[PDB]
Amino acid sequence: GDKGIYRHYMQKEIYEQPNAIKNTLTGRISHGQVDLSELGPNADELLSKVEHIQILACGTSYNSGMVSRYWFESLAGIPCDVEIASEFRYRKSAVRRNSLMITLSQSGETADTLAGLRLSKELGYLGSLAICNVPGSSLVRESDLALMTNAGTEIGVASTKAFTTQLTVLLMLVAKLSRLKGLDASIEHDIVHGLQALPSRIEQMLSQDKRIEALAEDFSDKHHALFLGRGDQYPIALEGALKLKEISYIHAEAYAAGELKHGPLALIDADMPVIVVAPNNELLEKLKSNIEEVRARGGQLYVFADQDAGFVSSDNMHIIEMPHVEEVIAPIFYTVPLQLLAYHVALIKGTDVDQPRNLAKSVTVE
Amino acid sequence: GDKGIYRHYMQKEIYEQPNAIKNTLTGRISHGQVDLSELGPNADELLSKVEHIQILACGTSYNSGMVSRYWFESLAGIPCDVEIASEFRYRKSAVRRNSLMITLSQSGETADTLAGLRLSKELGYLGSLAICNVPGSSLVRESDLALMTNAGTEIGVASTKAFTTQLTVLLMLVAKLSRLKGLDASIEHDIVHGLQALPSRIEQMLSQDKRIEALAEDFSDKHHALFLGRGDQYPIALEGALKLKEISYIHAEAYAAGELKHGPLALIDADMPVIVVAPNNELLEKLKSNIEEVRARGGQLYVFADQDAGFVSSDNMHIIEMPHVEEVIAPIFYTVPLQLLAYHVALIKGTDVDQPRNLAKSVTVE
Ligand SMILES: O=P(O)(O)OC[C@H]1O[C@H](O)[C@H](O)[C@@H](O)[C@@H]1O
Ligand SMILES: O=P(O)(O)OC[C@H]1O[C@H](O)[C@H](O)[C@@H](O)[C@@H]1O
Repeated sequence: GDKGIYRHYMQKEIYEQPNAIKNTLTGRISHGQVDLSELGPNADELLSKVEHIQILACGTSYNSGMVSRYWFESLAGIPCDVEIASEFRYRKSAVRRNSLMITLSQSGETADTLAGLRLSKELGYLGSLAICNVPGSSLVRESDLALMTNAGTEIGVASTKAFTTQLTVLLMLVAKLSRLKGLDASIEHDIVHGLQALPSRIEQMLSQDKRIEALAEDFSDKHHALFLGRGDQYPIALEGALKLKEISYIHAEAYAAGELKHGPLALIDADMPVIVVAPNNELLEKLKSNIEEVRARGGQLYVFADQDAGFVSSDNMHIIEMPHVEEVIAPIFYTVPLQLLAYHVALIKGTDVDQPRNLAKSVTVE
Repeated sequence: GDKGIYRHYMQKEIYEQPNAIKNTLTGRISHGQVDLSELGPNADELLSKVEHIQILACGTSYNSGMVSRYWFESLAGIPCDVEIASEFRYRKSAVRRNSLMITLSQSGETADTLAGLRLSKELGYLGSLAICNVPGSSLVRESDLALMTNAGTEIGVASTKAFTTQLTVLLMLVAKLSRLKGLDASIEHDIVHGLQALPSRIEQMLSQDKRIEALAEDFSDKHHALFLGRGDQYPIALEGALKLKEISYIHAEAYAAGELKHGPLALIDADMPVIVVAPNNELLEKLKSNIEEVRARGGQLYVFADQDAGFVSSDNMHIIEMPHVEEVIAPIFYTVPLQLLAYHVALIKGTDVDQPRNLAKSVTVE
């Protein structure tokens, strides 16, 4: 509700991430294990029956659900599908056996999300779980179960702490289910350690702010941007492109890194910088070769990478080294630099960061 | 292998669609019912067991698989998932019970697609079915079952007839399965009638070519484009944006129509025309209201719609009326105008239509 020393609520909300994550973790971690005994006593009975997870959401909330799909399939071994809420509500879907329905929403009032929830009641889902940041909102009220993110009020029109806290809460849910399915307890312990390290990995990332401010200068006069990512980082490229669209009004688009050659490579020139989010060596090798093909048009590659990968900048390949981080929380960590990049580009251009043109905090009407 | 009267192979391949579809239909339609007795005798046993379908593909082939997902869930009631081949092959996925693996590929040699196929062998899929246009290619050779599209050789680097014939073949597969699951035989009959009408609906669409040529003039000097679609037409918006990227080098991006307000609306101006693919009245109402919000920046909406919807152009809303078509084949029909739009924009700009910069017919190497 107040900015304090910050210039914008969105800036304040980015900087509040360490603390918002600490608050979402509070009480759910008990003895190196996840404690979701707030869902009620019957909770475990339901969760244990789940054979499929369906997530519905819109905007930035869809981006978090997409990250979580990688986590649910690889860590808890449970099949997961994520769908844009507006798409789900207008089509005839095939219901999955013992499917749990999860809705993600900062506001809990998004019309298409609520609509998908309700429709789901008539379709045979085992039950519904709402992950939301606003207590007692419609989605919270009509869902069977609810896990609040507890990030505090988010005023900026573009979501920041609500996204990182949603990813934290989904990661807790992945841990709990890996357990109920009786998977190696190592899986839950790695997640819990990663989560315990999270708040200071982010304070660690906030300290590179001046380096991101400097990079923003290179993007401030561009009209296009391409964000690339593979696996759990693909959705982070999605959120990064969305943030550049939202507050800087640059036509930034995200693409799966393996698809660069199937289309977008023909577009790359000096006016369309390419950003890659945490690639491994094998992926970097491929992308370096692709950017070489567009060197005559001035294509440049900007790479956010772990210092430990030992990558070196070249003339059209710029490594932006980042502190090493635990693999499980990497997608949450790499979001921060992309939130700050969009914020600094907006500050240079002087655009309305807290109320970007034509956008709204929650679309509560159809 | 030869152009004849055509200026480019891609033009020739677009015009060949009626005939390529006739050839893919030949022998698979017997008595108002689909005849897939080429898959072998055991075929029906397998297909009958399928409880889930997983599709893998890259580029334009992913766009067709995405259309088919709407069809499989709503018409045959079977759960379907479509994934970019490069993403599937680098992650740990949760295998689904009695999942059938389908790969889509014009060339049958795409490295990431082949890789996903092979990995799938080690993962517990009930079996594999390849939909491909090149007989005896790797994907064909290593798959359990195979349905050839029979569109003939495709030389243009960007796919046209291979896409429309893949959609035809998937629609035949949806019919066959609605039957094996014992669903109303109406479903198969509607599909078969739609398919029988298809070849001349397309010859019908090819006759509007001069109207598309005229529309291309409005796009020829633009640097961005936004393509919108809902449901089975969303993937058609994906292919339309991909074609503008591929041969005209315009930064065209596709978006689910319901997500316009969640981001991209802040970008719209005179340099970013918005195209909507076959909206219904309720969707048009919403989009008209959104474009009104960006009228001061010159946002324009171009709508490809059925003449029968009775929509009327306004100052910033241009209806491009199209002949009425059967609902089931609508996604295939609406692809044609978008292929021709990209082609005419490329002809005006004088870009290398058959060999667009930095692109290749099949990416056979990693
Ligand atoms: O997360 P929800 O409250 O459901 O809202 C979904 C989306 O709505 C609006 O578009 C906001 O500007 C976005 O930040 C948000 O992601
Ligand atoms: O369909 P495939 O042969 O698997 O190829 C997938 C993609 O590869 C290349 O990028 C072609 O230029 C595209 O037209 C095609 O969709």
